[PDB]
Amino acid sequence: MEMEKEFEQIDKSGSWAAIYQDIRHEASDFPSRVAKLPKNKNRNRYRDVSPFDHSRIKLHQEDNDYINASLIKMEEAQRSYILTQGPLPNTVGHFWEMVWEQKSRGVVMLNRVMEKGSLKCAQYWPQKEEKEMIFEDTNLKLTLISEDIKSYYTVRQLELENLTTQETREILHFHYTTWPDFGVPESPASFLNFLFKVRESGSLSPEHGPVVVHCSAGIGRSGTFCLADTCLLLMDKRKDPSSVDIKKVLLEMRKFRMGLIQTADQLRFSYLAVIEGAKFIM
Ligand SMILES: CC1(C)CC(=O)c2ccc(O)cc2O1
Repeated sequence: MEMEKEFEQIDKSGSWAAIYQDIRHEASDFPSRVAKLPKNKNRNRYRDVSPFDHSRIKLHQEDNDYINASLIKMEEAQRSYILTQGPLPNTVGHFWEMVWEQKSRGVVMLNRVMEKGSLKCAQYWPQKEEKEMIFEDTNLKLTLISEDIKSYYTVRQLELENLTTQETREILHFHYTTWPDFGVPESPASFLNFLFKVRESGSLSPEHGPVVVHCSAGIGRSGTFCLADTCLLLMDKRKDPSSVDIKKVLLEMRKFRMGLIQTADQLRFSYLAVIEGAKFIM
C-alpha cells in the first residue's frame, strides 16, 4: 500500500502495536559473540543491546578492538551510517578513536546527558573553549571552537587532534535537545528541520566517512533518524515514490543492528516524519 493511506488505515483501526510486533517477529537474528565476552562487560551500557559480529565497527587496536557500534550500509539509497550507544565513562576515548579512524565529519546526538533524573551518557565533549579534553588511553585532544544554540538544537564546531601524528580535523556536533523525556514529539517539523541541517553540512555525503549517530542505547531515536533519511532519499531517486515501503526499509536496516525503533509510537512517528517530509521536498 501507499504510505499516507496505510497510515490513516492503521490509525482508524488502532493496530500500531500489531504492526510493530510483526516487525519484531520478522527481524533478523545474527550472533553477537564478541559483545558478550566477559572482558567487554563495562563496554556495554545495556545487556540486551549488542552489535552483530558481522557488522560491528572494529577499533584499530590489537589489545581490544571492541566498541558497541554498528555499520548500517544501505545499498540502493547509497548512504551509510554508524549507530552507537551514548559513550560511557570508560569508553569516551574509544568513541573519539572510532570517529577518527572512520573519517567521519559529523556526530548526531539525539538525547540529553541527563533525562528522567538519571545519566544517559557521559559528558564527552568540552563545554568551554579554554578547557580542552585529552583522552590519554587513545592519544587524542578535543577542543571546542564555536557553538550555536537554537530553540530545538545546538551545533558545535570541534577540533580533533591525533596527538601521535599532530594531524587535526574539524568535526561537527549536531545536538537535538528537545526530544521529550516520555513519548515522541507531537509534530515532526523540528526533527525534519534538524535532519535537513545535518544534510546541508555535508556530514551525510560520500566524500566523508559515515556519520556517527547515537542516543542512549543507539537503537530508538537513532533508528528514527536513519530510517527517515533513507526513506526520503529513496522517494527522490525512484520513478514511483509511492513504492517506498517503510516497513521493508526498517527490516533491511535491522539486518545490521538489532532493535531499531523501540516502540509502536516511534514507528508511527517515523511514518509521520516521512509523510510530511515528502511534501516539503517538492
Ligand atoms: C557552530 C558554528 C558557530 C560554526 C560552524 O562551523 C557551523 C557549522 C555548521 C552549522 O550549521 C553552524 C555552524 O555555526
